[PDB]
This record gives sequence, structure tokens and C-alpha cells, in this order.
Amino acid sequence: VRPSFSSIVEVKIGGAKLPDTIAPMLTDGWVDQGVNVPAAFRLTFRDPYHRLLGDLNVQFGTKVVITPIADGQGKNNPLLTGEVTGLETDYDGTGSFTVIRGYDYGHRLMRQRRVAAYRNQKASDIARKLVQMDGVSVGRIQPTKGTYAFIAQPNVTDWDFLARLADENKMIMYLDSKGKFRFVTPKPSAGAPSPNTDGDQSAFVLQAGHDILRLRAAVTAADQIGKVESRGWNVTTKKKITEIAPATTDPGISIKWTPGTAAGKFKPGKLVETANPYDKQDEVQNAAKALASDVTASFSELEVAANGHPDLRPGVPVALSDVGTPFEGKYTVTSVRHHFGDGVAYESWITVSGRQWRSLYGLASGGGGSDPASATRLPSVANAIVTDVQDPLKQGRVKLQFPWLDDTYVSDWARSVQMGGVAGGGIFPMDVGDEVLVAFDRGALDHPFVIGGLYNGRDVPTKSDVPLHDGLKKKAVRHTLSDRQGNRVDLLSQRTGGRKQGVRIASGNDKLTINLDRTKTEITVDSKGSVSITGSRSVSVDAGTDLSLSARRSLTIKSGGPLSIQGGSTINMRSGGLVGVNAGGALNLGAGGAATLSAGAATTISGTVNVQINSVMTRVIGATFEVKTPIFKVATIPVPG
Amino acid sequence: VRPSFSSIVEVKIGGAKLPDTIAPMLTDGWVDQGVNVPAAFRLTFRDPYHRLLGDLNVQFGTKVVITPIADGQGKNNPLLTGEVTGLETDYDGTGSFTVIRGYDYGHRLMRQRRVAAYRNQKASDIARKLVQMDGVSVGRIQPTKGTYAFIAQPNVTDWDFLARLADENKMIMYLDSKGKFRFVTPKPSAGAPSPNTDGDQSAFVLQAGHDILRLRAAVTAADQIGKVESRGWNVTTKKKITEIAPATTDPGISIKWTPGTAAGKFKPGKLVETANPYDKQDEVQNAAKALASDVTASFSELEVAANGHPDLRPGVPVALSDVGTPFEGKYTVTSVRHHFGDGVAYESWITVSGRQWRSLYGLASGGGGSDPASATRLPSVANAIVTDVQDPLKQGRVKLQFPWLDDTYVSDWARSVQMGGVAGGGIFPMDVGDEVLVAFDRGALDHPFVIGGLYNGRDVPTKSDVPLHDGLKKKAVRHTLSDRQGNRVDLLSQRTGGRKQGVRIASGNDKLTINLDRTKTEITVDSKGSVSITGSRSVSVDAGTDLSLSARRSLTIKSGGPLSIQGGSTINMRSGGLVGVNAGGALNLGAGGAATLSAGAATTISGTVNVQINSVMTRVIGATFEVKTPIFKVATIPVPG
Amino acid sequence: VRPSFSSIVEVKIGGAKLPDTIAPMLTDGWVDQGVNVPAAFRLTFRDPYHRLLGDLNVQFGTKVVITPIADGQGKNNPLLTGEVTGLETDYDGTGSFTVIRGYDYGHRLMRQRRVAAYRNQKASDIARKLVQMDGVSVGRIQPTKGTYAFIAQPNVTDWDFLARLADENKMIMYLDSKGKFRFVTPKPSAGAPSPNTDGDQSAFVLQAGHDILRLRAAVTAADQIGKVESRGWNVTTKKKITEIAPATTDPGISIKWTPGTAAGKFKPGKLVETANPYDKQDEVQNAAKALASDVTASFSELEVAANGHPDLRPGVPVALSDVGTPFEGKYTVTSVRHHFGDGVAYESWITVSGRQWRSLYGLASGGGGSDPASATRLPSVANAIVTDVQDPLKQGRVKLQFPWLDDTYVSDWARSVQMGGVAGGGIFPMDVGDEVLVAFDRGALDHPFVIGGLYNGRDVPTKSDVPLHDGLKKKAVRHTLSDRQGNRVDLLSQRTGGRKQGVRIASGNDKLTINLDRTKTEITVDSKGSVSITGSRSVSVDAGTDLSLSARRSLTIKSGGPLSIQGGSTINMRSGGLVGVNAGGALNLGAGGAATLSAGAATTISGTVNVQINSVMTRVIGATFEVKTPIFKVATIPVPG
Repeated sequence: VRPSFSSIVEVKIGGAKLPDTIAPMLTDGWVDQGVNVPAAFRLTFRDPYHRLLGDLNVQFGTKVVITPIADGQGKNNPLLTGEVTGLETDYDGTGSFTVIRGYDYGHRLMRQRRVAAYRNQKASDIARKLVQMDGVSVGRIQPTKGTYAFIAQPNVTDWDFLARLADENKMIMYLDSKGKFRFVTPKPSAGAPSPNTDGDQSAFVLQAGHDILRLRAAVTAADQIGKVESRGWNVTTKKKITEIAPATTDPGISIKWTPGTAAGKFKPGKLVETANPYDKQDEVQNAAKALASDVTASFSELEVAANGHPDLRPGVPVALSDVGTPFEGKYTVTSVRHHFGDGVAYESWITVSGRQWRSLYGLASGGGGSDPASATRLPSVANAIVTDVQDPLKQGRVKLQFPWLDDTYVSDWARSVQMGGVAGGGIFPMDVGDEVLVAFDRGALDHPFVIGGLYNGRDVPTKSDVPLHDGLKKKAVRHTLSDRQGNRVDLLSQRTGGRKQGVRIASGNDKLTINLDRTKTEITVDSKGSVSITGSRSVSVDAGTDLSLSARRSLTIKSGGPLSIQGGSTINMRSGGLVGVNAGGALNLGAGGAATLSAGAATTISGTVNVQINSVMTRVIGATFEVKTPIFKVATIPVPG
Repeated sequence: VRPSFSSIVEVKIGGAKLPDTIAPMLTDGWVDQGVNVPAAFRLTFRDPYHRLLGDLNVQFGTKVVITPIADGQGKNNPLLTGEVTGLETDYDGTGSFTVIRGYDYGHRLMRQRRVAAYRNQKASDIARKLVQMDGVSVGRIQPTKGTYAFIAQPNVTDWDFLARLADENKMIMYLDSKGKFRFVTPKPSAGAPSPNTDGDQSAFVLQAGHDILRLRAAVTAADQIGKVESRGWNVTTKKKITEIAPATTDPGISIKWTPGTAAGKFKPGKLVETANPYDKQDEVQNAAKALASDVTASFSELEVAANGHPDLRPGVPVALSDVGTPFEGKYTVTSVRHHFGDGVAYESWITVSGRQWRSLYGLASGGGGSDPASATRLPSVANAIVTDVQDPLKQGRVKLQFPWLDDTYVSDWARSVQMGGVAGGGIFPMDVGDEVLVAFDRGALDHPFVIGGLYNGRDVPTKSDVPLHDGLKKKAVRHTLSDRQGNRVDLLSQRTGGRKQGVRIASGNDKLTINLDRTKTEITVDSKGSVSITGSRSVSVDAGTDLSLSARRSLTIKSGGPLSIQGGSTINMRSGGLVGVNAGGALNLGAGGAATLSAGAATTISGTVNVQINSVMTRVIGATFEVKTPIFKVATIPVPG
Repeated sequence: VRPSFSSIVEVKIGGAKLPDTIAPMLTDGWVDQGVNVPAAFRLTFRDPYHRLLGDLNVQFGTKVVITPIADGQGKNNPLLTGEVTGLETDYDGTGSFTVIRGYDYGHRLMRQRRVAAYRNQKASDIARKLVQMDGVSVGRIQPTKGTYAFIAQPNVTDWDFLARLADENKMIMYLDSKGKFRFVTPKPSAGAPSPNTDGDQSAFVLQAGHDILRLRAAVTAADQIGKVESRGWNVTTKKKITEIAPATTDPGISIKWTPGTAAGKFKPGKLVETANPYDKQDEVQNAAKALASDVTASFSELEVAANGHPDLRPGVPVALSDVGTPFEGKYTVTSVRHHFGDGVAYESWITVSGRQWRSLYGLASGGGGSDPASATRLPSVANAIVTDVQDPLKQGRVKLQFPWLDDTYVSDWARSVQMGGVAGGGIFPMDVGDEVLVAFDRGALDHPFVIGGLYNGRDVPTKSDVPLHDGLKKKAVRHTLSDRQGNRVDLLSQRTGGRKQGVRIASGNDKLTINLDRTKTEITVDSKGSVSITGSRSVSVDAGTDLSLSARRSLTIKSGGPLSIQGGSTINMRSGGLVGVNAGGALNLGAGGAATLSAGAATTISGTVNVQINSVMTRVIGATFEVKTPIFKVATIPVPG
């Protein structure tokens, strides 16, 4: 029937049934099963002479199975198979008891604290991999809605990472009777029999006064809001992505009243989540749905201590009837406490609290939730080593490799801050061995950012002509901007020593240099190589007060057009053995004063032309006047004096 | 008198008096009224057959009024007027009770979670506007001492924001009986009935043994320090602003002993606050006063459970007398618990604990651990969108819009970090639509800081002729510094492909380029336009080994002073068409060897002066010699040979 | 013997024995001693008329000595010399009790909150200085393993800081009976009486059922891992330092089972610490050993309430016998509780729980959280003022003094991040007076990092020419890179106003400037000084369409070799006054057309050589023809016409 006449607990340790000489020694039989934390075994035997543990040879690390038997139900279907973890002995004054404590076959997930990174795997794939890796048989795994680009395990316990993953995906972290892992969606509450049933023809119906020893049901509108929004940033388009989801319905609870009424009956507020990064529409939609489920899970909180039945496993629909106006209907169980003890028969505490750990006190072993000191809430910045540069987008994006976290974690691409903008800007890409400063997006490890490279040992900067600081007043003297080899621009200012001042656009080998030197107001374009100054429509209009073009070997001046030497004063045109002027055309001279044509060797006045010597007077002072042709047209016969 | 004979609870639901058929059912009446958190109603009726909620037609959101009546006091002046929030049913083994839970008319402030920014409004103005937004009638609001400039509400429950503001301003939120907000200063403890009074002529005097059912009074010097300082940074002057305030007095407590004695009797310590940013003297002084009040509020902790009186409202002075040496005097109440229950008449728990909400549990429900991760202490950095760059100071300050927080929050000016210094440095302003990386001052949202622009999709860097990485080892090859436009300063170094090395300066049109090219040692000054090299005291002293000046269509050389062409070897002065040395002054030519003046058309020697040919030999050896004028001074008559 | 016949509590207040008229009034004597928190008295007298405190003249800050006496043990050995801290009264319905709470002398350490930096001192030296400054006598201090460079005190209580040091160094802060501070290693558990000794003879042996009133012994493998590793970064070599330490043994516990048996019987996991920066091998080794000890301290948790004995001081070995298989052996006590009360004799509660504070509830006052709101986890960044720019390595580091933390804290060198790399990069050193934006390593204060200088009031004397923003749409117009004094490179782009575009490499005083101007396709190498353009193997090959070389007061062209003026068109060679060609060598001329040599004054044709005139026609036409020597070789006699 619904209650029980006699109830027994059958416990098997190490695969063998409990010895007949030890079965009467058992007193308490506690089993606390939940969907948020691993279930707990507490088997308390009475050992007045302190000899039990020396006979069972029980050492933690042994398989133990606990089954309840109420009437003829529960002979098959063992309740929970797990592992003995801790031992306790209590001399409380009412009996020197020996307590064996156990955890679920799968508690090892909480035992292991891991760091890792998973690339291009679905959440169900992550669950499958982690579980097997931990030696736990896989039951049924439900594929999740969307894939993840890159997940990082930020130094957390396996159980907690998987638990949050299930929370974000609106799942349940089920661990069934035979120790099989399960990642299953919540069962709909409608499945349970109608409360209008007789209440005695099944074991999933609770009637007020029939088999409800203790009852605590609460329906509240503490933080029920109709709309919940989750927001994120899209970098491939620079878009503010957002998702608004309703919180007016809930699958786990059906009590004739919905949270939509709670939202309507008060002012229409809204809730915002600003604690996790998001990138794609799928992730934002999933987060919005998860937050809506979280908000709607607090609508009803139920806790019934009943005579029980061994079929009250977690995650099953249970109908609550004849309680009142807002408390009828169906619920989905979340935690079940099977209790055997002094003066108490087989007791079952069914607690429906959504995904919260209301059981074992809301605060539980903390402040209502774990706040580890080695969590993912990384404040400020850290240092990292670059491992990859092969960005498929050529935006300077660079992979990282944290050296204080793990030797196999290399993260994903991280955008690096650069002095650019909306319409383009300069880039200073990093090498494959730099040590760069890394910040984080809202503290999350999944989204690192690169600020710039640091300076440490074995990475001293390239040496320069002048030191970093000088002078008694001890101010900055040089402000260097440089590449990784020596192609540099220097902005230096000094009043001591060499008194170097100004700007210096140098080269790697110092062969090429543009010195804007203020110490002597001198522009020095120095080059141990070729020089080339060119224009298109006009050439350098050189000016000043002293010009000089002294180049060895050769000097060629070409015009391809009109050429002019205005001068303005004496033009001393020296030579070194030859002066030549080509027969370009009508060559003409002139002078406002004298005109002299001297030489050292034989002169001549050539030309197949009508030579002439125009003048108001002409006097050949030649020591000898020789003509080898007849002389004509002389006005008078030659006369001396 | 002081104690009472008969005590009643008058509760009105929905504005109508409690029905006569329901009044006997009420058993438990609990009212918990405090000055730190909203008060609570707990009305527990006995409903064995579970039919109450189906007859009263109670839906949360309905108005409820609770009044106590002790003797002939309290018929008027209702105690509290609030709203039903949650429902609870209990089967505890002592009756099937139905519980209605209520909160204050103004609990909605804790219900709403908001993001917003307030500009140039006083704290009292903030409270008034905000409360009027939430549909709560405004009582008396006391004007704030100092005004603010920019307050950000960083995704917080509204009541918590208001409470932090009130704690900053040494204030109190006593919602009145009639549900009216009161932002009021604490009532001074001096204005209280004298302790040496008869103890029976007033309802504000408690005597040990007269009516004090339970007493718990503690006076401690756990963390009493005489002086407390608060410090901040002033940016308009670079000033370390500080305020030291005393903690030797406290308005709320007067127990013949002051915290000054506690501070003096121990070593003279000091306390510092380093958790919030401050900018002005007013804010720092207010923070120092608030911290001093907070420290002095822990001097005395009092908890008296007495027979009570319906006039024991919060925020009223109460005189405690005949208790001992240090426990006499007057206090100001902070929380009051009115209780009706099984085997208990009307009882009043008066608790004085200053700010500390130690009521119910010292840990309350979080062990004094308020870390809701409501994105308040934003860790590390985040991304933001620039909205305003006006800067009334021209220092590059920029208004920041956060895309993951709100669509209407645009913040105040943020001092972007610039790679300069104190006496002047280069400025890189950002456009009106950038995406920048912003840190925060000690995590507070009120003081964002811009680190630099980021790179995302649809904002690619300016295209360049050479790729960002090349080779098999493929180290960094190019280090570009550029404006949003094409003006660039490239520092490039390559070993493969085109083997481009050196420094480049480009104007974006690829016309004006300065190439310090190291692959072939060269300086190239290219420009699709005019060139101009100028000096003041001397001109470019050009040098090298192969000079060339070849500009088409024009070449003008001007001196305005002495001109010299030293040469040193052959000077081939070619020409085409015309070559004329039009010497204004005295011309003169000389030769170390021969001298030749040829022509093709006609050779002419001119000059309006006596021409002269002078040398040992002046032979013609040409052709016919014609003279058209008399020949003179011939020594010998012409003779061949 | 082991139990006691009659037990008394001897208390001395103010150095004088408790008065005879007050000794019967004492009711409750409670002492709580431990190695994690200061010891406490909770003495409780019965004062029905509330007059005790007015006669003893007790004022907190008075010395009090407390001792238990069970049989004839402890008559001259005091248990705890401390100071009265807080007074307390009670009307609990069972008497009007007066309670005097006292704390051990070490409470002063928890009473002071300090900010400071300690320089080149061992941890033992730090403890000695802290204890001496706080007026506490120094007992025995054990020198620690290694020294530290700096240890900042990030606004923390002295006691918490010293406890952190003790936990780091595997040390305990037990305070002895006389009140003398000592900093001691835990006593080994092996140095205890054999578990199988007589039992009654030794006062350090507890037997199940003999004198164990209450017992709670727990042995668990909740988080037992064989190996624990600690990781850190070395900057003098760029190295990943790591230390793996075993957790298979523990000095404090010896119970026939070791944590190695817990680790082996499960999967071989590992644990990592990622919350504390580390620099040297010694520090990493110390951290690994400390974490291993912390993990192994949770193997056994013991709580024994026994018949009491005054020799059960903290930090002494105690042998636990005849309990079972895994619970025999020895323990090192961690906290002791001496209790005298109503209907209760002298009770001693021994608690062995490692370094954890499992003594108070399960979460003390604030378990899990214990995050001082004013803690060391600095989120995001802050502002700081440079105080020293020197560097023993010249890598650009700098010391930073914080203006919101302390006036005497200047920190260590911070590796400022700037655009460098593995093989060298540019550096911008910071001046002494700069204000820089400083991040933090993992939030820890000990490792600040400088990002870059900020801008504030009277901090931007760049004094640039063009404004930082112009226009209606008013995008960024200028991108300045400059030096503290003015030597600058500007990348400016405008469309309105003066319409300036291009690049400008300027100087401090603007005398020297290289303008790449794009509004007018021009290169302006302007300089109020000398100019020098030089080459090595070839000279500037100037080109374009209009050459102009116009320099006043001088113009010198030198070749040192062949010189050529190709020309190609008219060559106008004017002269203000005088012109000349030197007698270099075989000077020659030529003309494709006419040839004219005119002058305004005395002409001549010099040359001490065989002058000649050659042509088919030699028509020398003038106004006369004078020869000063005889004519010869005339072909015919002169003839008119």
C-alpha cells in the first residue's frame, strides 16, 4: 500500500552482503540524493567495543550499494551504488557509534581540479570526454542546442565546470541508481497523475493528512520579472547583439498560478546579465533562456517529509493535491532524503527548489554558493608568452600561452590594442617569443586581450648612441621609437655631454641617417650610399647664403632645355687642363670693359668664314706680321710712321 | 500602564476589515521593522481544512494594514501598511497553518535591478526622482550636504544603491506607518526621557526587572580608533587630498562612556579607506564623516525583549536605566520586532546595532558577504564605443558608451592614457565611432579609463603594399605607425620577396615619399610635385663621387654674389642653338695650351676701341687679306719672304 | 590522577586577587585558546542588583590573569594573561549576569590596520618588528627558510598578515601563558606517549570510555592528492619555474594511515595554485611545501571533550588510544577550550583541525567569504605617481608611489610596458613627476605594472599649432607623436580651416622642419640653419622640370675630375661685373653659326705664340690698320681696290 508496515535497509559492502553478525549492529541509514551535488551515504553502526572496522576490512575506495525495502517494493532496483570516502567514530554519550560515509560513483569529478582548453566541441561532447576520462560509465547524454568555438577550463573542479555548463544549457546533472552518468533535460511536470486521483492507487500522489508527516510549501514573487535580457558583442560586424526572453512560464512547476501573473500584478521591470562574455546569437539566446529558467525556478519551493516509497528517485513527477488554492498540481522532485534512525521509520524528504541547493540549508557549506579563491574571477592583468601569429584575418590578432597556468594551454586568438581607429591605423605585430601583458574581458579567462610587449632579462633593447637618462637633474633625454632591428626614429634632447638635440631618423646599420640637429640648427642627410632627390613639376628651389656642390670624380649638369647662369658678380671658371665649348650654334661674347684672349701655346682664329676685326682703331703689335696671300683694297700705299 | 491586560492585532486585507468568521483563525502575528531592510509581515492562521485562501480571495499585490492594540493605545496610528508578497502553508504536526507574508509599501525598490546614469543632481534629488519613478508616495526628504557630478548605477538592486548612498550621507530610510518614504537624519539620542525618571510615567523608559523580559547589552572596544582618514586624488591640480576625522563621539549612543576613552586607553592607531574613488573636498569630507560614524556605531549593541508598547516605532529615543555602570543612558532604536504567538502575549524586541544588520543572524543570509557579482567591481578591462570627443579641456578626454550594459548610458569624460608625459606628449585622438579598450579605477564604474583603440571587423588597418608577415620563420617584417588616413611612418625589414628594408615616410597618396632604403644603400626623396630645400646661413654642401643635375625644360642658376666653378679637369660645355656669355663687366679668357675660336657662318671681332694682336708671330696663312683703310708704320716696303 | 575531585578557577584582575566578597559571585569561566585566532575569556559573574562593575572599577585595558586548578596541578602556572576588551550584561530569565570578555595580548595585532612596505628583511625579522612596534614582549622566534625582496602590507590587519606569513612558512603564532609572542614550527606528533601506555599515569593520553566524555573523530579523503605543484615566472632569465611536492606524509598526524594511501587508492590527480605571484626558486619551493602541508592537514579532524586538565596547552602532542583501526596513534592539538559552568565541571575541549578554524560553527563568523572589503585583491587598474627613475638594468623600469594608499610606500621597479619586443624596441622613459596608469599582477599589490602616462590639470604643454579636432563632422585631424620638450613628428590630415595635410617632422623650436605637404604636392626641407646633404658612392641625381639654384652671397662648384655641362639649348651666362676663365690648358671654342667678341673698352688678343687667322675670306675692316713691325711674304704689292 502507500505507507509501510515494516521497512528494511539492505547494504552491500565490497560486493558481498553484510555479514549476519554485523547486520544487527546497524542503526542509522541516511541517503541524501540531489541534482546539484553528489549524493551522500551515512551508515552508522553501533560498535560499543570499537572492533567493526577491524573485521569488515573496510578501507575507503570500496564499492557499496544501498537499497531500501518498504513492503514488497525495492527488492530489485538498488537505490544508490557509490564509494566509501570517509570514516567517523562518535562517542556522543548515547552509544559509541562508528560512521561510514560515502559519495556517489562519480564524486571524482569534484575531487579533480583541472585546467584545459577545448576547441570546436559541443557541450555534450565535453561532458562525454570529461566523464570517461574520469572512469565513470556513460548513460544517456542529450546533445545541446549549439556548439562552442573555444572553451577554457579556468582551474576549476571538473564537477563545477560540468555543473555550470548544464546550468547554462538548461540541463540536469543526473546520477542514476547504477552509477551511470546522465546529462538529461528536466522531465515535464505534466507527467504526474492528476491530483484529483484517489491518492491511494499510486506512489506519486501526496495528500494532506494522508501521508504528509511534515509540509513546507512556499509560493513567492520575490524576484519574478516577466522579461529577462542577455546581451553580447559581435566583433565580425561590430554589433550589439541582444536577446529578450519571457519568464511567464515554467516547465517544472504547475500550480494553477504562473509567474506571468506575478510579473503583471506588479510594475513591469526587467533584468540584465552583465557577468559573462558572449559572441554569437546562439550563445546569447541560450544564456537568455537559462536566466529565464533560473528566475522561474524560484516561484515555488516545496519540502515534504513523508512516509515515503522506494520509488521516489530524483527527477520524477510528483502530484500534490488537496492543499489549497495556489498549491495544487504537479512538481518535479529535485532532492530526496531517505532516512532511517532512532524512533523513526523509513522517512522520505522530498525537496523541490529548482536548481538551487535549498537542501542542507540555503547557505549550506558557504554563503549560499561556492566562492573559491582559485576561481575564474581574475582581477587586473597578467603576463603571457606569444605562441602563434598566423591570424587568418591579418589584423594583428595573436595567440597566447600563459606560463603560470599550464604547459599545454594556448588559448584562442586575442585582439591586441593598437593605435588605430575606425578607418585604419598603424600596427606593431609581435614576434613568436615576446612576453606580452594580457588583460581580460570582465575577468573571464576565455577572452584575453593583448596590451603590449614587456622588457625582461635576455630581451634588452637595442643599444643606442645616447643613454636613457643623463644629467644631475636627471630627466628623460631620449624617446626612441624603433623596429626589432634598428630602423628607428629618435626624438632626443640633452644639455650634458655631447649635448645632442633634435630628431634622428636612422637605419639599422646607421649608414642612412636624417639628423634634424638643433644643437647647431643643422640638417644632416648622411648616407653611405646613393642619393636621389626627384620631382615632377618643379625641382628644389635651393637658397641660403653659401651654396657648395663639391663632388669628386665627375659632375654632370644637363638641361634638355633653356639654361641660364645669371651670376651677378665675378665668375671665376678655373680648369685643370682643358676648357671646351661645343659648336652648338651662334656663340657670342660681350664685355663692358676689356677683352683678353691669352694662351701658352700657338693660338688660332679658325673658321671657314669671312673673318673680321671691327673697331674704331686696330693695332697689330705682333713682332712679325706675315700674310701668305695678296693684300687688296688698301686705301693708301703703305707708309712708315 | 506600562504592561498590558489584553492585547489585540487588527489586520485589514484589501481595505476591508477581517471577516468575523476568519478573525479567530489568526494565531501568529509577526512584524519585523528595521531601518536597514524593508519590514516583514508574517500572519499565520490555523486552517485545518485548507480553505482560507479560497475565501478571502487574497492575491499578492493586495494592500494590507497591521496594527497592534495594547490597552487603549494604538486604535489610531496604524503600525504598518504594506503589500502581500508570498504565501506559505505548513503541516508541522501542531496544525495545518496558512501563512501570508508581506513586505513594506516600497519593497519594489529592492525588486527592481537598474542601470542608469545621473548628472548634476543632489542625492536628495536622486532619491526623490527615483522613488517617484517607482510609485511610492514621498514623505519628508532632507536635502543632502554636497552635490555630485556623475553617479552611475552599475546594474544593482535599486534599494541597495539608495542604501549605499544613505550610508555615505549618514542618513536613514524610515518608511512611515502610512508607507511614505523618509530620507531622514538619525534622531539625536539626547532628546530622550531622563534615565532617573520614575520609569512608569512614560512608554519610552525601560527598567531592569520592571518590564525587561530579556536583555543583551554589550559595550566593546573591538575596533574603536580615535582618528579615521579618507583620501582621494584631484586631477585639476595633481593633489593628494586627505581628510582626517575624529571618532570620539557618536550621536546615537550616550552611555556615560564615549569611544574616545576606548581609543585613548589603547595604542593610538588609525584606519584608512582605499575602496572608492573621490575627486572633491566635499566628497572626501563626507566619506570621512561616514566612516567615523560607521566606526562609532559599533560601540554599543543592545537587544531588549520587553512587554512592549505600540509606540515603539523605529528611530525614536529610548532610555535604559538602572542596569549598571556603563549601560545607563539613552539609545536610538534601529529595529523592532512585534510578536504575537503561542503562549506569548504582545512582545517587542528592540535592537540597537547602528548600521550593522545583525538582526536574526549576524551572518544574515550571506555572512556579511555582499558579492552578487552585479557587475559593480568590474575586474580587468572591457570594450566600449566612443560617443563624444568634444573635451572642454583639449586633453583628449572622451565620453564612453558601453554596449553590454545599457543603450542609454554614455558616461562622463575619461582621461585616455597617452604615450607622453608631464611637460608635453604626443596625442592620438580617437574618432566618434571607435571601439576602444577601457579599464576601471579600482573596479568602480564611475571612473573609466581609455587604454587604446581596438581592431575588429569592418575596421581593418590601412592597406599596405607589403604584408604583415613573410618567410618561413616569418618574424615581424613591418612596423607601421600611421594616422586614420594614409599618412604613415613605416619601419620595415624584410629578407625574402621584394627584400624591402629600411624606413619609409608616405603621405597616403604615395606621391610624397622619403625612402631610407637599406637593401640597396640609398636615400630616395620622391614627390609628384614641387620640391623646396632651403637654408638660412648656409646651403646644402653637397658631396660624394658622382653628381648629376638633370632637370628638363629649365635650369636657372643664380648667385647674387661671387660665383666660382673651380672644376679641376676638362669642362665640356656643350650647347644647342645658342651659347652667349653676355658679360656685363670685364671678360677675360686664358689658356695653358692652344686657343681656338672656330665658326661656321661668320667670325667677328668687335669693340669700339683699339683692337690689338700682340706676339712674336702673327702669320695669316689663310686667304685674301682685305683692309679698307690706310696701313701705317710699316718699317719695310711689303716684300715676299 | 586523570579526573579531578574538585576544580577551581583562579582569576586576578588588575594585578590584585579577586576580592573575597566577589569570588562567590563568579558563575561561568570560559577560556578559548587556539593557534589561528587570539585567545578569549568569557567570564560571567552573577550580579542580581547590577553593582559589580561599580566596585571592581574594571576598565577595558586592564591586565587579567586566569588559571585553572584541578587537584594540585597548575597552582603556579597561569593559563592566559590578557586584557579586558568588552563588557556585557544579561537578563536571560535565569539571573542578571554580568559578563567580562577578554582577549589575549595578540589582539592588538588584529586591532591595527596598516599599510607599509618592508625592504630586504626575513619573515622572522618582519614578525619581530611587527610585534615590537605593537608593544608585545617577544618570546622565541624561529628564523625562516629564505628572505624576500619586498613584502607590501596592502591595508591589512597585522595579525592577518603575520598569520599569512606563518601559513606560508609552515609556522604557527601560538601565544604562551605569560603572553610572550612566539613564532614556532609545529611540534612533531611522534614525540608523544605510546598509544598503549598505562593511560592513567600520563596526562596526555585519552582512552575511549576512561575520560572521553564526548568524541568526534573523522578521517576523510575529500581532497587528498599525492602531488601538489606551484608555478611562477622568472624575469632575469625568462623562465617558467615550477615545483612539485609530495603530499604523502604529514608531521602533525600519525594514525597508522597516511594520505599516500588515500591518493593511491583513487585516480592520480594533481593540484595547482594560480593566485600568488612568485619570482625565485626558494619562494616557489616554500609555497609548494606550504600547500602540501595545507592539503595534508585535512586528513584527520578530532574533537574530544574530556574531563579537563590544566596541562592541555595548545601545540602539545596527545596520544589517542583504543578507538579503532584508523584512529589510534598521536595528534598535535590545535585549539583548547576550558569550560566551567552551571551543572558542568571542568571540561576541556581539544580540537585538532590543522590550520583551519573549524572551532567556531562550520563557517566561523564568515566562512567561505573571509574577504575583507578592504582587501589586497585590487581589481582593474589605478593611478600612481613616479618617485624614482633609476635602473640597475636600464630597461626602462620605474618606482611608483601610490597617492591613495600611503605617503611612505614607493614599491619596487615595475616593468613598464612599451612597444618593444624580443630583439629590441623603442622606449619612452617616464619623468619623475609623471602620473601613470598602473595595473596589477593578478590583483596582487606586490607586482605593479606601468601602462603609460596620463593627462591632468596643467599637464599637457604640447602647444601644437593646429587644433586636435576641427570641422562639423570633425573627425580626428592630427595624430601627434612628440617628446617632452617638443621634438615631434606629426601626421596631420585636414579638410577645413587652414587646410593642412600630410606629415611634419618638426624640431623643438620649429627652426628645423621637414614638411610632406599634400594639399600642394610639395616637400619643404626648411631650416633656419646649415644644411648638409652627403653621399658615398653617388650623389643626388636631381630631376624634374624646373631646376633653380639661387643662393645669395656665394656659389661654389667643385669637381676634382671631369665636369660636363651638356645643356642642349640656349645658355645665357650673364655677369654683374667681371668674368674669367683660367689658363687651365688647351682651351678651345666652336660655333655652328656666327662668332662675336665685343667689348666696351680696351680689347686685346694676347699670347706669346704664333698667332693666326684662317679663312677663305679675311676682310679685316676698321677705321685704320697699324702695325709696329715690317710686313713680309706679301704675295703681291698692295693695290687699292
